[PDB]
Amino acid sequence: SGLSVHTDMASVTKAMAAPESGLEVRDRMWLKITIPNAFLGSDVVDWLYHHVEGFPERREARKYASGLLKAGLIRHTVNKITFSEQCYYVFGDLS
Amino acid sequence: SGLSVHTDMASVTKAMAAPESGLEVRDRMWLKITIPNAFLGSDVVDWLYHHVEGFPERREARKYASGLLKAGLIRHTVNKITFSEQCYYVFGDLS
Amino acid sequence: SGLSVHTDMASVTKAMAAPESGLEVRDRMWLKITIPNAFLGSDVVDWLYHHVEGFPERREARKYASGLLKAGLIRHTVNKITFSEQCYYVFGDLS
Amino acid sequence: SGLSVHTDMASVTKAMAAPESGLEVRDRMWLKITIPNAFLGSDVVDWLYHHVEGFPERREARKYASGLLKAGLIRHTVNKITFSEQCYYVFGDLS
Repeated sequence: SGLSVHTDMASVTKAMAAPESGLEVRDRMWLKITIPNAFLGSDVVDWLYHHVEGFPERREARKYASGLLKAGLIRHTVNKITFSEQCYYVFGDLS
Repeated sequence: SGLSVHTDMASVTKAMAAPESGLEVRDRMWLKITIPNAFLGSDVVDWLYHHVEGFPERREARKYASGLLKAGLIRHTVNKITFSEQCYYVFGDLS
Repeated sequence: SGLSVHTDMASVTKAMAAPESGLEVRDRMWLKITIPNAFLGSDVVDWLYHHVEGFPERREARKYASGLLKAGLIRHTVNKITFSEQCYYVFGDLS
Repeated sequence: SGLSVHTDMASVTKAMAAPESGLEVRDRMWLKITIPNAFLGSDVVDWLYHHVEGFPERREARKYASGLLKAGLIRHTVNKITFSEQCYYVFGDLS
């Protein structure tokens, strides 16, 4: 019992920050952003496979989604060249 | 049915964009960022409750954590005011 | 001087990471996200002041904007409470 | 003068949201994230060009930085394969 409510706050925080303190530490985090009308890449692939005739298997639906990205019909919410099923997308200008 | 691999891409996309198309759309996104030594507010509360003497129940370790936030000993990864156990934090300057 | 294209990469990097190396390091990052139809709080205030009759000075159009935020007519792109003219917003549901 | 402080708030907001309302609208936004010890790709290239002997011009310094990324000695804060001078980075595990 070396720390208590009477120890100065700064010292308790440097204790918590030390290697092997026991504090569960992360090198990743997730942030929520409010964006109207965003969608997952996997959901797009699902929609195509179920509603567009002529895909022999789900693989070809992924290739078609990647085509939509290339053409600017859908857009990455943060700019990467590669289509990925875990990233989020929005529609392009469809006017 | 109405759409195939022969339909033009722009029209397939405008069908996917229409109301009631069945595409899962949401007003939010989740973004993964690499940030070394970040931690959940709930993991700060748990650490305090188990390593610092004099909290009669867990509620009191949450109030202490808020106090660390106010003092700048820990910092929100996106400037907010209220301490929340579901958000991610980093250490402030301790030197 | 001490480092060249013949030095091992890991050692060059540890030198760059040392205190007083001269590398510009900061406690913040800026991230660019594609989000259709977003807008600055200052541009909402300006719009209101110029298009809506009965604001004796600009301060009163800022208070009206806060009122839109409270009602959910506009939304913060990252859930905060306070209206700020330097942040970005989107439209809520209006139907 | 068709809108005023006496018009219902919802209607003023749908006015502001209409095409050609005059409201300045964005398809991009910038978010600030607090991350200890982050740095710009361009700053890294500068540091190398000025402190590591054997670069005939700044171009070769960019190629070397891209090598550090590939080797995991520096890391992207959001995961892309390409090194870019406008993105932000953090150090890898240098233990």
